[PDB]
Amino acid sequence: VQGLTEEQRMMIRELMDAQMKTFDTTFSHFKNFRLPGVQVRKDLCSLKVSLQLRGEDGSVWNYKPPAKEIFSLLPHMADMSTYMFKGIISFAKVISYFRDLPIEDQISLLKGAAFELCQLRFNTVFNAETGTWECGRLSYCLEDFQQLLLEPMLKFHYMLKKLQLHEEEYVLMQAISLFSPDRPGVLQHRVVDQLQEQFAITLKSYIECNRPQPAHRFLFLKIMAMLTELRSINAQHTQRLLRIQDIHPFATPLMQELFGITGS
Ligand SMILES: CCCOCCN(C(=O)CCl)c1c(CC)cccc1CC
Repeated sequence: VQGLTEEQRMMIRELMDAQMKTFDTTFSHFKNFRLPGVQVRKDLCSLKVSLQLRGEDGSVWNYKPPAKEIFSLLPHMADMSTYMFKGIISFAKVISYFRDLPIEDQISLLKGAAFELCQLRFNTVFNAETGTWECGRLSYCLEDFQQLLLEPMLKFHYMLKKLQLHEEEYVLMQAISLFSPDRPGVLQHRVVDQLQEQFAITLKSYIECNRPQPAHRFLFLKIMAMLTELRSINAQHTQRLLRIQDIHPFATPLMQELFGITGS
């Protein structure tokens, strides 16, 4: 199924192939991470998360948080973030359009979008019926209403999930986010921008060709608005993270590079 030009079909295929090669959807290789042991507030969410690890032998470990000092959870969160960031970096470097950019713009684009592409991937393993991100043998369950939807990042995941996007549309959202001409430090602003417009046109065109239903009217514009919201959620989270890092260091080396922390 198409309706697109051959160059548009190639673009989707190139993105789908990079996603296939760099997204471990069963989180098989996320191993030996840390776990909670046996203006700091006021800017953090009131959302609590419970953790579940299914054992290879069928046993289950379950973690419930106190019922809110979440410092015990940060090293684990830093390790999962780092694992997702590694996937995102591998995603970008397999795309020809990305490789073709100057090294400095690659770093600048990855610094801008790594959070955003990570969330887009986490949305594909989110279960909106049970409030759970299902990451292989690892589950993150939301702790007990619609008061949960007032945390903007949770609302993003629920709203994005309700759109019932195809694999192809998730991977085009990832490309539009990554090829953002107005990220800090971008030099080839015009090249990145024309790439972005092509990915966007392909998405608009894909939607027009393969989603005739009345429920998918304005779907392209809905997706664009969620990408705008994701970008704003990105700035909010970066600043929450740098505040905590200033009181309680937790960012991995890789997170430090992405957030421009230098070690001094
Ligand atoms: C430094 C922790 C940020 O976590 C808040 C953002 N988030 C989610 O909403 C789940 Cl998609 C998420 C979680 C919480 C389950 C764990 C690992 C990775 C991430 C994304 C990077």
